[PDB]
Amino acid sequence: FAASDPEYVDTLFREQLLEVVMEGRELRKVAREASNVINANTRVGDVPI
Amino acid sequence: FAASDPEYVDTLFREQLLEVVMEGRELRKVAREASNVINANTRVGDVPI
Ligand SMILES: [Mg+2]
Ligand SMILES: [Mg+2]
Repeated sequence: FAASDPEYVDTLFREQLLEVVMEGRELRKVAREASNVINANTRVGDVPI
Repeated sequence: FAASDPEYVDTLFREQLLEVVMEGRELRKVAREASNVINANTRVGDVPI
């Protein structure tokens, strides 16, 4: 009509894109504190009971 | 196939045994506290009442 943003929104500037990317859902990670951790030397093995 | 651990599990290494053997259920030990204990001088004896 006059020059206005809604008309020229891709022609005379680009929309701002915020430089920070916003995180998704973050799961609770507890196994390493909540159990005994065996760093095994082999992929298969046994523990004596 | 091409050399993979699931075909040579007892051919090119042994499976790990964990050196820690792991306990069965332990029962609750209380009788020596929960009772008057007589260290007897004889196998058979009497307490007077
Ligand atoms: Mg086994
Ligand atoms: Mg008697």
